[PDB]
Amino acid sequence: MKITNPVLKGFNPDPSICRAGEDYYMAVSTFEWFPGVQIYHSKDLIHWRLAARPLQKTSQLDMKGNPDSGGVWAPCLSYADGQFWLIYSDIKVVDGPFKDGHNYLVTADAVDGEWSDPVRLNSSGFDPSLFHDPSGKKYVLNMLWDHREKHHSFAGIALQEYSVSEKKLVGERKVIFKGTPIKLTEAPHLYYINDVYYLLTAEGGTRYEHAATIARSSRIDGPYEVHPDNPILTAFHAPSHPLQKCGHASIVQTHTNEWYLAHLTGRPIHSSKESIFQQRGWCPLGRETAIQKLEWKDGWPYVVGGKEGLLEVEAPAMSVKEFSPTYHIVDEFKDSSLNRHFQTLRIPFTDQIGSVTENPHHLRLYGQESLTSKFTQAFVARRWQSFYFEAETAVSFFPKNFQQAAGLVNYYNTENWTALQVTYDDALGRILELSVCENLAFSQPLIKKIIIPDEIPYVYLKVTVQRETYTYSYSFDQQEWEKIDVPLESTHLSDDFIRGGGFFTGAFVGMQCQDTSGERLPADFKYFRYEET
Amino acid sequence: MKITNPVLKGFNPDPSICRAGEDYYMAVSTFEWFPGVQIYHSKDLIHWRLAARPLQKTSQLDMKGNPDSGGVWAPCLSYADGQFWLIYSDIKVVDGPFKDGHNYLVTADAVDGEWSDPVRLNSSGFDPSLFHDPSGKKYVLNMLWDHREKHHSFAGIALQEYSVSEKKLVGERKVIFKGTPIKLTEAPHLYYINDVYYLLTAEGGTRYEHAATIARSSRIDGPYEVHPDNPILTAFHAPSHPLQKCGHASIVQTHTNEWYLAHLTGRPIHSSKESIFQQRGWCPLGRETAIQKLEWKDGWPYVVGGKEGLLEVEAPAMSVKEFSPTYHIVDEFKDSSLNRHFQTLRIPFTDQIGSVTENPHHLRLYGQESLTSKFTQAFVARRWQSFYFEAETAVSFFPKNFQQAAGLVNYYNTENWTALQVTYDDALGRILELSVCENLAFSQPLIKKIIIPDEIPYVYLKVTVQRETYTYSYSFDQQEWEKIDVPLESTHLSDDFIRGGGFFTGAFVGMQCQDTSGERLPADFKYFRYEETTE
Repeated sequence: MKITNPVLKGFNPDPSICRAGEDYYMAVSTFEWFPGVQIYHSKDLIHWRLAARPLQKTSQLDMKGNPDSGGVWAPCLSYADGQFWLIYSDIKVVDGPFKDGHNYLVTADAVDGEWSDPVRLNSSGFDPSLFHDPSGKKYVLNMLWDHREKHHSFAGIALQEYSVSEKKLVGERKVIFKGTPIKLTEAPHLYYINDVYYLLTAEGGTRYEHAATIARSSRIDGPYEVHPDNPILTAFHAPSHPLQKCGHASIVQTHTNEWYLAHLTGRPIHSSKESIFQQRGWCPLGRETAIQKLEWKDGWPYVVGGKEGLLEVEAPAMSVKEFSPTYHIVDEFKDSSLNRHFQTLRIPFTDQIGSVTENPHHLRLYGQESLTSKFTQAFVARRWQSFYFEAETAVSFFPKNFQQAAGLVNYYNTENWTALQVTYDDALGRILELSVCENLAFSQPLIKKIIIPDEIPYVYLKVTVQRETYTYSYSFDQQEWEKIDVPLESTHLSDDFIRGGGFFTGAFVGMQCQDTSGERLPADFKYFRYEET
Repeated sequence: MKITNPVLKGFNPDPSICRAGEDYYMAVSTFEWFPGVQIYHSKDLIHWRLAARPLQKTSQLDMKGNPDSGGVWAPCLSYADGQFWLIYSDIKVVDGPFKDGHNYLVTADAVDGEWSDPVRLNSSGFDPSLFHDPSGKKYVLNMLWDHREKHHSFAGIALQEYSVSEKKLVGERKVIFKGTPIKLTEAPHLYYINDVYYLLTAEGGTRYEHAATIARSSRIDGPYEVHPDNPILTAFHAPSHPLQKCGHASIVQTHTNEWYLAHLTGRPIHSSKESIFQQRGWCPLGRETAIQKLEWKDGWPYVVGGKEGLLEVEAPAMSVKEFSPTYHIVDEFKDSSLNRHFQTLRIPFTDQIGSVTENPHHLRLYGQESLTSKFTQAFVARRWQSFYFEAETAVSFFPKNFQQAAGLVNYYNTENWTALQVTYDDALGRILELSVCENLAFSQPLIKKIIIPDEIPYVYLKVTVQRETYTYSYSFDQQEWEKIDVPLESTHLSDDFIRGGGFFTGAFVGMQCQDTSGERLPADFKYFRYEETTE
C-alpha cells in the first residue's frame, strides 16, 4: 500500500514527526485556534488519527486578543528519556518590523495525557526546536528575527544549550547557520546520523518559493556545508505540480530502518484566466501535511521521485493499521465534551460562551461578540478537509433585536468569513440573513429578505462546497430546502487571498451565536453534520 | 479671573463634568492607557488638578491585546445618593462593521477611593451614561451601533432603566432620539431642568464636523424637539477658529446657579502649503477639554460668545483656588509609587515590566516586547501637554545583543512612534540608535551609527519639542549635548495622521526598554525631566 498525500488534509501545517518505539506522532501548528497544537498518531505512516491537543489551559496558552494567525506557530514534538517534549510559541505580533513572540517547553508521559506547565525558553525568533544530543545534552534551535531596517529579517539559526536541571537556556547562544540565497531561513531541526550532524531548515517563505534545505557538519556548532543539490524539497520551479509550497520538513528514521520526510504543502485552486506561473493559486484547505520517502547517497539524503514530492509514496515495511473515526458524521451532542475536531477561537470553551450540558443533546452558545472580534466569540468550528462536502446544522434561536444573530459560518479570520444567521428585524420579525466579510469589507446582499415564521422551532442550515464555489441553503422542516442563490468563492477563504502579515490557517465551518446587545441570548444547535462528498 | 481653554491640556477627551456640593469633577477617556479613566477636580472651574484614576485592577479593566484606541472610550461620572457613579466601556473592536465593546458601572464614596468591582450593563453601543431621574429611578443611555450594511451605524440613543437593587438593566430599551442630519449621534446625556428633559448629544464624528446638539421633551422617552439654532457648539463652519472638533459635551449647573458646558476640542497645527478649508490640521496634543459658559433664552441654552467656543471664558462667581503641581519637573524616582501622570500600555505596572524599588532612586524597566506589541511593553510614559517642552532622561543600559534596546520614546500608537535607544551592534558594541515607525513603516535613518564608549555609566537623552517639529539630542556627560540631525514631525504623532479605525489618544513621551531575546535585560533610568516652556 502507498502513502497517499496529503496525509493530514485541511489546515495542518509545520509537521514535526517523531517516533516512540513502533508508534509515530506528528505535531502541527494551530495559531489562534484553541486548544493548541494537534498531535496525530500512526503505526504505518499511511493512516493518521487525531490523538491529542496538548495546550488546553490558559496557564499554558493565553491567546485572548492575539492577531489573526498569531499564537501557536510551528511546534516541535520529540520523545526522549521516557517522555514527550513539546516546544511551542505564542506569537503576539505578525506584521511590521517586529515579530514579538515567546517560546515554551512542556512535557508529558503520553501525548493524550496531562502536559506540564510551560518553561520559558526565549523570545528571539520562531520555529523553536529541541534537539536531544547523543551526549545527553539538550539544545534549543530557533531562527533569529532581525527587525533592523538594513538587515534581512531572517538572521540565521540560533543554537543554545537547554539545562534540564536549571529549567532554562544556559551559556551563550551561537548562530550556527546563515542559510543559502533562498533565505528566509527557519524551521531548524538537528539530527545526529552516523556521527554527522545534519541541520534541516526551511527557506523561501511559506508561499510558493518554499523549500527544505539541508547541511551537515562534524560538530554541532558548524561550520555546516550545504547539500550539493540543495534544496532537497521544493516545487518553486514547477508551478503545475499538484503539491506546492513544499517545505518546513522534519525527518524520521523508522524502526524498520527506513527514512521519511514530513512537510507542509498547499493544493491550490487556479484561475483559468491567469498564468499559473504568475498567479500560483489559492488554497482554501490551507497548508496540509504530506510525507515523502528519502534515500541516501554519499552521506546526503534525497527525496524519492524528485524534489517536488509525490502524491503516492512508497510506504514503510509495517502492518497497515487504519483507525476508528474520531468524529461523528452527524454529531448529536450526546457527549459531555465537544468532539476533538471542534475548536474555538483563542479562548477555552467555558460557560462564558457555551455549554453541552445546559440543554441536553444540543450545543448551546451564549451570544457574544461578532465574527470580527479577536477576544470572546461564541463560535465552535472544524476544518474544511475536502474540496467537496456538505455541512449542516439546525438552530433554535428566538432573537428579539437586530443585534442578535446565530447560525452557520464559513470562516478564515476575523476579516474573512460568510455567515447564514437567524436574526431579528423590527418590522418583519425573525429573518434569515446572509452576511459577507471580505478583508473587512462587509455586505449583506439579499434584497429578498427571508421571513421566518414564529412556529418554526428549528431552522435547518446547510452549506454545499464544490471546490471553487460554495452555496448556502435553508429549510424550515428538513424536507423542502431553498437555495440561497448567491454563489460564494471558496478561494476567498484561503491563505492566498486574505490581507495582513499572518496567513497561516485555513477555512473552517462551524456554529455561531452573537449578541452585541448584552443579553447573552442563547442559541441551541441540535446537531452538526460534516459529510465529505 | 477667567477660564482659559483648554482647561485640560493634551490627551483628555470626552469630558463628563459633575458637581458634588461645591466640588467639581471631570472624567475623561483613556483608551488603551492604564490605569483607566482620569478624574480631575476643581473648586472654581478655572484650575483643575488630576485627582484619581479609578480603574486600577484587571478585575475592573483587562485590556491586554486591545486594539489601538480601543479600551476606555467616553466615560460618565455622576454624583447622587451620597456616592459617585462611573459608567465606562471596554471597546474590543474599533474598525469594520462591528464595534464590539461592553459597558460597566462602578461606584465609590470618593473619586480617589477604592472603586467597586464592575456591574455589567449592556454591549449595544458606546458612550454609556447614567441619568438620575427625579422619580429616584436610574436610567442608562447609550448610542445604538447598527452593523447592518444598509443602515447608518449610529442608529440613535437607547434608554433603559437600571435597577440599583438588582444590579442590572430591567424592562426593555427604547430608542428615544434619532439625531439630526449631522448624524453620527452619540454621547447622550439627560438633564431634568424646569420640569423638562434635555437630551444632549454629539453629532458629526470627532473630527472636524463634530458638534454638540441638544433637544428637549416633557417626557423622558420623547419625542424630543431640536434646539432652534442647533447645534449649540461646533467649529465645522469656521476652519480658522483656534478651537476645533468642538463636541461631546456635558452640562453642569453650579452651586452659584450658573451654567457651564465642558467639551472636547482639538488645537490643530496647519500646513502653509494647503488650504485650511481642505486640510483642517493635525493635533499632536490629541483631543483636549474646554469649558464654555451657557446662557438661557426661552428654555434653550446658548454658548456665550457663539457656537464656536471661546479661549477665555467668563468664570463662575467663586473664590479662586489654584493648585500646586502634581508632578516634579525633575522626577528622580525617590518615591516608591510612580507619579500619577505616568501610565503604561494596557496592563498594570508590576514586576513583569519594572520596579522603582529594586534599584533605589531609579526606574528599572525589564526588557519586554517591542513598541509595536499590543500585549506586554515595558514602557512608562506621560502626555505631551504643551506645544513647546523638553523631556530628558538618563539611562544605565548594557545590552549584549541586537534584540535589546532602551531609551527615550515619543509615541502615539503601536504603528506610530520614534525611539532613541541604547542598543548593541555586533560590529560596534554599544550604540545609540534612532528608530522611526510611521504607520508601521520602519526606518533607522542614521547612516553613521553613534558609538557609546564602554566606560560611560549613563547616557543622557533629550527631546526638544517645538510645535510642528521635534529633535533628539544626547550627551555622555550631561554638560555637552550632541545633535541628532534628523528633523522629526510632531504632526506624525497626531490623531489626524495615523491610520485605522481608532484615532483617539495623543502623543506621549516616556522611558522604555525592550528585550526581544528573552533575557528581560534591565535598564535603569535615573530621572525623568519634563519641562514645558510655553511663554
